[PDB]
Amino acid sequence: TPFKIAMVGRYSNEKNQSVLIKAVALSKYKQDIVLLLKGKGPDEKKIKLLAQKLGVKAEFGFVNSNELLEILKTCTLYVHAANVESEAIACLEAISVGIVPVIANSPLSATRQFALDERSLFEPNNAKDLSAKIDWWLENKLERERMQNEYAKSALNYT
Repeated sequence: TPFKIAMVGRYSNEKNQSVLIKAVALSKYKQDIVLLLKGKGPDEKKIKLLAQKLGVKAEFGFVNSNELLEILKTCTLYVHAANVESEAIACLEAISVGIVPVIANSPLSATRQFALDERSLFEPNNAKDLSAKIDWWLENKLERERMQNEYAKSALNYT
């Protein structure tokens, strides 16, 4: 599978892994995407089953601060789907190493500040919008690579 897309964080209603699972189910490139949904929490079984039901490729399990770096090495995109108002440690670490994010434009969520432009934002819970945003990045390797470097620079500034 060529495109790995990560979301790291608690499996919870607040983090909304489900919108990302549905976005991949809706993607023009569904077959070419694997979601790396890393964490622990009350929704673990629900989202495992959702990915199976929808035919979405996903890899679960938990990662500590060290192991996340290894995973990010391999990622094509990072998605922070959270509505509330959530820790975004992994999102900041993703952009720091030069991975383009797509982040929920939650007006309560401070994480949306990391987006450099609208191509890296999606409307909260809007699975079709997230799907379109992901597909655009997958279609645009050259611009994705350019933006990776812009993200690494912006992340440094934030830290």
